[PDB]
Amino acid sequence: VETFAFQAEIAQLMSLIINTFYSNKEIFLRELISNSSDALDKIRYESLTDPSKLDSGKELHINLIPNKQDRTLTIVDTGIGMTKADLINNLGTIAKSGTKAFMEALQAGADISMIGQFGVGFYSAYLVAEKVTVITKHNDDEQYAWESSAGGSFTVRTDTGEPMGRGTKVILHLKEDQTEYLEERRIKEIVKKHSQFIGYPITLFVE
Ligand SMILES: Oc1cc(O)c(-c2ccnn2-c2ccccc2Cl)cc1CCc1ccccn1
Repeated sequence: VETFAFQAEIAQLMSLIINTFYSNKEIFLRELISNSSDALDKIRYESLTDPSKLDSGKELHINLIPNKQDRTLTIVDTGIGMTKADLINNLGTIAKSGTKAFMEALQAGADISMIGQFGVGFYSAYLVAEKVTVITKHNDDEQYAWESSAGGSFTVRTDTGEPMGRGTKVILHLKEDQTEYLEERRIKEIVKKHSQFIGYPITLFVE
């Protein structure tokens, strides 16, 4: 297991998301589904010129998996996935500029719901989760697990769990008072409200 420090700006963003009083928490789901849709667009585009890029799985979809026993909500996609360099370097490099622009917009009067317009929508997961585990597999790299409970650090390890083929799985270890996001009617409501026109099948699993 390797432990990394978040850049000061991203740690500041995470503390802002965790500490700010903001009731409209449900937008986290739209942000994660939007990320999945973008990663699926990327592999679809690449497969147009190289069909072998789909040897790791032809199906392009998103699954929403609630688990009341584990108190987790998992967002699974079969998108392009992320390499180790994405998890350690590339996400952070992109997030620094996005965070700065988002911070400036917030001071000017914008609200947390607009986070996605700054390319840092993933961190809205901390509105509802105490810990987030991200399992990912890119065609050019091994399967990895990124994890953070915030507090200024994240970990990266090789994942020896069930191999996924290709894509990204975001596991939200929900806060005790945010279990409404495990309810079927609540998730259906949020998907219909914010993610009605996503160009990939969204399957909401039942418990
Ligand atoms: O929820 C996700 C789902 C995904 O499929 C992917 C993904 C795979 C390949 N590209 N891509 C992508 C899609 C849209 C926007 C950015 C990206 Cl990198 C990424 C994230 C969030 C990743 C994340 C983890 C920790 C800290 C910050 N960010």
